[PDB]
Amino acid sequence: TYVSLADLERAARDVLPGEIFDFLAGGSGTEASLVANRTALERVFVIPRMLRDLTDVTTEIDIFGRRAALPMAVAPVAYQRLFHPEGELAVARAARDAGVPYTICTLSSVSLEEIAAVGGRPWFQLFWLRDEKRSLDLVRRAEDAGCEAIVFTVDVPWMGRRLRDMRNGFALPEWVTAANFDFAPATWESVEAVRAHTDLPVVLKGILAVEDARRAVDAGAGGIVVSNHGGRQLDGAVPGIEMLGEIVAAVSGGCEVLVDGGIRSGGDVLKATALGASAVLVGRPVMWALAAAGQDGVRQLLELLAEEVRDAMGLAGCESVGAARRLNTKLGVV
Amino acid sequence: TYVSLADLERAARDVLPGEIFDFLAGGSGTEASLVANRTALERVFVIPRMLRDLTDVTTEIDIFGRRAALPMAVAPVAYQRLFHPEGELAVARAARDAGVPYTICTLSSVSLEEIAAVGGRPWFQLFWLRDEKRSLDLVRRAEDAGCEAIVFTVDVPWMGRRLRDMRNGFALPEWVTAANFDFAPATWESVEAVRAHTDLPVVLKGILAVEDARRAVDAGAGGIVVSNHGGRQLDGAVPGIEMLGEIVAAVSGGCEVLVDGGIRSGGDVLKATALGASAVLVGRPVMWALAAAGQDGVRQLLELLAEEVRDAMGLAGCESVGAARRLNTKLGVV
Amino acid sequence: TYVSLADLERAARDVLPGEIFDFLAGGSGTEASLVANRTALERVFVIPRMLRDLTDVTTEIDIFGRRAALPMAVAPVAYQRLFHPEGELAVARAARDAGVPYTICTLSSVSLEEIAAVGGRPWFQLFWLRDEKRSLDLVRRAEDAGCEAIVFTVDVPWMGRRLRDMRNGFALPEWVTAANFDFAPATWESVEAVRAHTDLPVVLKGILAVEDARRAVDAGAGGIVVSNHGGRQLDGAVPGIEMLGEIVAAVSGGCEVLVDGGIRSGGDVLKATALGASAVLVGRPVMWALAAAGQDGVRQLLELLAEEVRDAMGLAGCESVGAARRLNTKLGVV
Amino acid sequence: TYVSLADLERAARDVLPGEIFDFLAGGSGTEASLVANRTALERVFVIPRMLRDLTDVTTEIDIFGRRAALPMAVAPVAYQRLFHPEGELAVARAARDAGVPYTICTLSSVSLEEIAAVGGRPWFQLFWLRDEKRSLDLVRRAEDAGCEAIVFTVDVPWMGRRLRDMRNGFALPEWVTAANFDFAPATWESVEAVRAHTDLPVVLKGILAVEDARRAVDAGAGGIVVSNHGGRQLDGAVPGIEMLGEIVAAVSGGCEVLVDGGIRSGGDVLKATALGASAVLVGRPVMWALAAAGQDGVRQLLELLAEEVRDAMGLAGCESVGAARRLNTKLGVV
Ligand SMILES: Cc1cc2nc3c(=O)[nH]c(=O)nc-3n(C[C@H](O)[C@H](O)[C@H](O)COP(=O)(O)O)c2cc1C
Ligand SMILES: Cc1cc2nc3c(=O)[nH]c(=O)nc-3n(C[C@H](O)[C@H](O)[C@H](O)COP(=O)(O)O)c2cc1C
Ligand SMILES: Cc1cc2nc3c(=O)[nH]c(=O)nc-3n(C[C@H](O)[C@H](O)[C@H](O)COP(=O)(O)O)c2cc1C
Ligand SMILES: Cc1cc2nc3c(=O)[nH]c(=O)nc-3n(C[C@H](O)[C@H](O)[C@H](O)COP(=O)(O)O)c2cc1C
Ligand SMILES: O=C(O)C(=O)c1ccccc1
Ligand SMILES: O=C(O)C(=O)c1ccccc1
Ligand SMILES: O=C(O)C(=O)c1ccccc1
Ligand SMILES: O=C(O)C(=O)c1ccccc1
Ligand SMILES: O=C(O)C(=O)c1ccccc1
Ligand SMILES: O=C(O)C(=O)c1ccccc1
Ligand SMILES: O=C(O)C(=O)c1ccccc1
Ligand SMILES: O=C(O)C(=O)c1ccccc1
Repeated sequence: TYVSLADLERAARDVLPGEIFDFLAGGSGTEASLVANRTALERVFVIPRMLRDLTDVTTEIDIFGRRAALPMAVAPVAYQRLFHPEGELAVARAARDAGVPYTICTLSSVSLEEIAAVGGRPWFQLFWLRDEKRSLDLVRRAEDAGCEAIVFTVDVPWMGRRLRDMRNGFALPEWVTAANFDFAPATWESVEAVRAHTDLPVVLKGILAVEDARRAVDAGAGGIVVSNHGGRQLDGAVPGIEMLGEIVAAVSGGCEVLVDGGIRSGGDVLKATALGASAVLVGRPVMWALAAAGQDGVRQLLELLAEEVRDAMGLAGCESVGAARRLNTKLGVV
Repeated sequence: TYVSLADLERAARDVLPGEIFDFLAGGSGTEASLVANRTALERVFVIPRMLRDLTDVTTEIDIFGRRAALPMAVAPVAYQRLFHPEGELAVARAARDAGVPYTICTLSSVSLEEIAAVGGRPWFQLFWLRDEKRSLDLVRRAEDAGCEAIVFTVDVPWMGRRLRDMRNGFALPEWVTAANFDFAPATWESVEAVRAHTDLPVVLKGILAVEDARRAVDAGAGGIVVSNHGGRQLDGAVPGIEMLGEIVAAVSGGCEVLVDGGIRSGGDVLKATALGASAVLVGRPVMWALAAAGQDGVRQLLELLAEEVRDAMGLAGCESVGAARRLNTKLGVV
Repeated sequence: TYVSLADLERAARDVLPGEIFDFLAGGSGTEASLVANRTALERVFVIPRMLRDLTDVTTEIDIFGRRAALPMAVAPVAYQRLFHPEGELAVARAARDAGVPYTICTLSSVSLEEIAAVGGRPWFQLFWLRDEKRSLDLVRRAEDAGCEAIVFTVDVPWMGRRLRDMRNGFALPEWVTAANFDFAPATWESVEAVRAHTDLPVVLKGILAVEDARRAVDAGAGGIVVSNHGGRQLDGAVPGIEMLGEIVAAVSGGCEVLVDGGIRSGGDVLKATALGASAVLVGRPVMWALAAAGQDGVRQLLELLAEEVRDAMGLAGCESVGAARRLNTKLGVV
Repeated sequence: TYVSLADLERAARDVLPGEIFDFLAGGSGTEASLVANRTALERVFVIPRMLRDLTDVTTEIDIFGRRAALPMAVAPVAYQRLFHPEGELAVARAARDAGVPYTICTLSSVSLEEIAAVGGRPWFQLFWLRDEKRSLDLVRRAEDAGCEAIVFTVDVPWMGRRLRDMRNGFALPEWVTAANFDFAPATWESVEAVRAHTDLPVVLKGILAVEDARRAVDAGAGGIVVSNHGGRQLDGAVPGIEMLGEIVAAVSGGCEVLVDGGIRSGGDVLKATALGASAVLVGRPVMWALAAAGQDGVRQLLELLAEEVRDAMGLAGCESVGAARRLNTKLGVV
């Protein structure tokens, strides 16, 4: 029995080898951006509304042509077999059963076709490959397998400096591989190549500048994820939650605006929604649940988040996620 | 001998079973809103006035047609027999003797008629029941028993997620019951039903949004309590003290504006007054005093608060609570 | 050898009985205003100027018709025999020798005439007595003894709630008495009575509201001390340093504007000057020095402060205190 | 193997005598300005750009007529033989090999001619001497030896009060001397004398006021270093990083604007650049590396900083330092 996401972190910390826990937990550099993701959420307070009709409270949203049970998707996290032997299959099954989109990674430890076969209308996260032709072939594989959106990660020209991994001498165990294989930096030209190659919605993950959000809309993106990559890329990058309101105003409904980084409760989902997010991604907590108890762990996490989201929405007077987006917020201290 | 409200918390902590102390102390979720109630008060500084006539300093106010000895009432707190065998009767007797209004709860552990028989011109807190007819019958009981105001709690469509209570497996002992009995979410329609059923002032407790405060006035409320329910309802709800000034400006004398959450001294009462509150509610400290020493404990607490309020008002140059409302404040750090 | 004021606090803490140290160190209530005096100074940063002529750096000021060696006076502190057997005489001698004004207290433990006989052109602090006639007789005594200013304390209608003193059961030892004797709250009428009774400058100590500063000028005050009484009066009163800039702007050279509360270095004196203060008062540190080493201790403290003030002024490009008043500041964090 | 600058501080702390470590680490007074240099950087967050061309990322700049490999120079630090027997020669050799300017000190423990003979196009830091003639002779020596800029330190009319050094009784060992010899306060007249005596760019180090930055341009300075001297001069001086943006706007390209104080990573270099700095100086970390491992230590530090700067720039979408200067920032908390 878990009553908060923090219960799952404690359980994952028990079970995982230290170096693997550090791979999961860590950020780049001094971990300033990692810590700031939490600090930034903790400073946001919601102004709830009272006395509204709550006879049909629903946490559902429509996004990228699909109904989702919550305004949430599982974030792309590479190499999930590091955390449990069933890896991506356990997580994708739990996500499917919960009605939550699952993001299949370019660096998945089980092939994208196997994970897509689980069902649940999955998304696919793209890292740009050595050339256009191979990148587009990977997009086409994902589309052929029934993925419903391409989440193009745009904040990784290369991987950040993860000092925990350097100090630990961390490397993949021989039994964990990039199962989609037997990279070069993305540009706006890469985005255009992807957009022309698929009719699936293209979602740019890792946008923080307002003008990059605008340009994403102009480039034909169906969504963006406002994100500092969980503090794993540029150390000192602003948290996504701190740019979200400005970005939502700037795109002016031109694309879906998601956010990630440090979402650890249904209350945090509500804060994100109140700042204007269409939905959130959740990364580390899903992996804690996977490490702790496999598929059943992830199921319990998603059930817990669903109850927390419903609870927060109703206490704030919101019968729908749209209503939650119209909530006001106030910044506080600590 | 107690010289601060904090002396009473230490005494209550000694005597109470852990699970009962946690029921009393706790908040919802991560307890962010619970902590913020204190943080928010600690950031407020008063700009005192000097050299004013203090020859007849009075802490009295007129509210809901009654003189009160202090700008304070005892907050509604369910199930007071959890804290002392005399429960609500001990607290109501001490409040009566101090000239402070006592709020009788829907979930009182002694019947509202018994508590009202104590005297002291009590108020009645309403939770909306399964239907209109039963809710209105409860209002009529309170009115028939001589209650002078209906404090309609509007922030509890359901009870929040209290993780201390979940972790402790807390439940009422068999010897504590809801003595008014042998609930459904409130709406603005419920408010209207209550307003039409009684000539008593209706006070909406748990308002945080400015437009909800305005709407409360438009709905015929005689007062509101600006409140996040002591951090026990929405985790991440703004503290009432942070919304109070804006709300006072918006209602523009159209109803009484009370505040609660974290009031722990006469100095805090002064801060609330200087931000525009008509009066405060005090919850947890009253229960600490009850746990520590029964009726006499509550008497000592109210005597201590009375002396602190008088002290703070005079040091700030205020011969009346009205003068205290005209004090200016300045936000500081930590 | 002491190299900071903090060295003196450690020495005083060694020697003094605990209850006496607490009488000296403590504030009212939760000590929020006591702590805030320090916090507020620590948030202020100076923008120093470079490359100015420093060939005749002087820390002198003219104030209330007298040259002072530093922009500083010893604050009124009652009952100095609590800290050392020579009490006020030791402090007044050291102040005289340093060229710093000494404020003789109404509640001095040596008679005001004895302390004035030390020399050094002293000031006299007044508490308003039971009636006008006795109050004015005390003012006349001070004037007859050669005091040069009347520092009328206006923030003590009564003494604040000092919880350390209550918890310790603190009372004066039989060997410490109010030597000026064998009180009622001051008002603006009291100020006028004093102003009409003496041609000495009347200085109102304990002003925090801007309109009280204006009114002080209109009332014929020669100065004010912007002060929360070292956090010993209203708990939650804003620090003087936080009101100082606004007050200086409002009085627009109409009277001298001093500040006190938490001045613990020459750097802090510079901050106060840069915010517009004419001079500061220093309280607790003078008593630490007295406790630690009597007259010689106070001499060493004043020599240390003189060197720190000279150092700070020159490093900031200021050849005079007037130049220091023209420095700009910037608020920072922690 | 060092993966952060903090690894080098730990190593230096191991090896150095305590009093020498304190000479290096310490600041003046309470060390408020020392701590604030770090706090101020930690509050700055970068808004990175995505999807830009990074096929030729370069960290090079042109400054004072020379290409530098990074937007960084080694700060002037007196008496480097305190930290390692090779002192300035070890540091200058490593700087030369890394393509980073090295600032030769007036108070170098090896003669300026010997250090200049190392090569690498060095700068020379000037303290104003007892008269104009001797000061100008020192400038001429530096110029004759091939120094390329005169870094005139303008924040040291005298040295600040370093309480660690006072408490330790610190003095130079007999084997460390001011090798350029067998001082008076600088003014704007001194600056003019230097400017007329050399065609080398004159760089004023220790500017914090906006009008001093303007005046520096008007005086013919080729650059300024916005700096509080690592918190070693005025205790309470604003950090340079907090004045940098305002100063950059005010000089409006009229001179190079460098900053120092607390730069401890390539991420911090990026923050400085994004606030408008042309380049940074790095002081203490270079000495940590020197203490830890001599010339090879300094080489490793500069290689580490080069990799961190390249990493941060690319992750932020900047192919050049000019692009980094066009990044936006956002202030956060803690
Ligand atoms: C171990 C780990 C691996 C990750 N791998 C990827 C990846 O392959 N692609 C990607 O776009 N994001 C990746 N992310 C970033 C997440 O998608 C997400 O942005 C971040 O974890 C969200 O923050 P949260 O973990 O605080 O919920 C990874 C994060 C972690 C912790
Ligand atoms: C144990 C407990 C029970 C409570 N029960 C009720 C209730 O039945 N109805 C209600 O409107 N508020 C209830 N409250 C909220 C209080 O009325 C009040 O809003 C809150 O406690 C004020 O904060 P304070 O405790 O910080 O003074 C309760 C609070 C506590 C701590
Ligand atoms: C032990 C003690 C006694 C004091 N007595 C008096 C007094 O008799 N009259 C008065 O105007 N202020 C009195 N003060 C206040 C000081 O004059 C001054 O406002 C305060 O101490 C300044 O702060 P500092 O102690 O932080 O320097 C007293 C302060 C202390 C600590
Ligand atoms: C031990 C030490 C000696 C210094 N000596 C000088 C000096 O002789 N001349 C000068 O202009 N600055 C001097 N500085 C200041 C540095 O040039 C620089 O402004 C400061 O150290 C930059 O901060 P950082 O150490 O945080 O990188 C010295 C600093 C230290 C720590
Ligand atoms: O994307 C990531 O943050 C990440 O940690 C990673 C590192 C190496 C391979 C794949 C993902
Ligand atoms: O940093 C890298 O080289 C790396 O492994 C990578 C991973 C994913 C996308 C781009 C680069
Ligand atoms: O109102 C409350 O906060 C509360 O704690 C409660 C919980 C259960 C029943 C009654 C009150
Ligand atoms: O959460 C509940 O179901 C509950 O017990 C309750 C209590 C008071 C009012 C409304 C609901
Ligand atoms: O003025 C004071 O703060 C003070 O502490 C005091 C208390 C009693 C008598 C005199 C002064
Ligand atoms: O609080 C008091 O009664 C008190 O002792 C006093 C002391 C000085 C001035 C006014 C009152
Ligand atoms: O410039 C300095 O900060 C410094 O520490 C110093 C002190 C004495 C001599 C030379 C430099
Ligand atoms: O403070 C001093 O006297 C000192 O040593 C010095 C050092 C360098 C420049 C100016 C003064």
